[PDB]
Amino acid sequence: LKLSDWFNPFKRPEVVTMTKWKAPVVWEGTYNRAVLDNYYAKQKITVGLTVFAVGRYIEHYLEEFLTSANKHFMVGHPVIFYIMVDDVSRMPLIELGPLRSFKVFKIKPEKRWQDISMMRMKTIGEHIVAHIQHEVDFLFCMDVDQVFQDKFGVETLGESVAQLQAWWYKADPNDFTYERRKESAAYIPFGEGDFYYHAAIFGGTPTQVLNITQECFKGILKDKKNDIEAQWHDQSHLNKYFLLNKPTKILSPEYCWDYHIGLPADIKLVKMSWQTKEYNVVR
Ligand SMILES: O=c1ccn([C@@H]2O[C@H](COP(=O)(O)OP(=O)(O)O[C@H]3O[C@H](CO)[C@H](O)[C@H](O)[C@H]3O)[C@@H](O)[C@H]2O)c(=O)[nH]1
Ligand SMILES: [Mn+2]
Ligand SMILES: [Mn+2]
Repeated sequence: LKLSDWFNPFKRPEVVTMTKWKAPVVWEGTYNRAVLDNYYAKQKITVGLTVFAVGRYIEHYLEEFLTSANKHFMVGHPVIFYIMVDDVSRMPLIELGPLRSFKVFKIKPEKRWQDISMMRMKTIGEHIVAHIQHEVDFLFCMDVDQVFQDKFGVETLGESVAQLQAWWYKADPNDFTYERRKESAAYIPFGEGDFYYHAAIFGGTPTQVLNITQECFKGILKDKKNDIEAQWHDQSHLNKYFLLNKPTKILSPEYCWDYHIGLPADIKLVKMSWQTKEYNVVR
């Protein structure tokens, strides 16, 4: 498969469509999903999707996330949803459609929400080694407080996939909220950086995602050891990781949009949107 076989950057001249290391940035209008569905279907791929719901997030977001995923995620290809919750008795079983199935695991609820978010890196890694590596060809790891709004398909697959954070995609690197303290493993010096990635969505082959999570958790552990916590937790470490190990594909903010921003000309068709945000329950 050649990049030119399914990707035409000339359809979106007003946004960044190719990185300096030749990785494509996928925006609505640049991909030929029909070509990709055929190619991947012929290889009979299976895609995994992990999602964590702890505490109030279960009743507030899990059902909406799973229902929408079942409807819009990798339609036409086998998908396995890996659900991690602290209380399985509340795991909202919904009806899944053709080619979708699931596997639920009960996890420990971390006291601090910051740790609930960060420990995912450890847990995902353990699961990739234990079984996911044998079950799927590609894997995505996502925040639960989001909803699929339209088709999120095979055009998003790749060795290592990153998401452009909706609020900073047009900002210059020196303005990114990377971790700036040299004392943290997530430290990124001013004068460095390609894009500001969103930890709400990342993926790739099981091998690559294993390295992403393992390296991120190592930094998370190193920081705890030195009594320091990155301001943006796992997102900060993920950004450090992606700086050192460039993603082979990046998804535009259309794949992870926050309507609080509005709806600028660049956002042509939203595939997934941030949930309200909260402000009351959840935590
Ligand atoms: O009480 C909680 C808290 C967190 N989470 C899990 O952790 C994820 C990330 O936390 P939030 O959604 O609450 O936080 P943000 O929206 O701020 O997330 C952003 O910041 C985080 C660190 O602050 C991570 O980097 C995350 O991937 C990124 O999208 C949630 O989707 C959820 O799956 C829970 O289940 N229950
Ligand atoms: Mn979130
Ligand atoms: Mn918002």
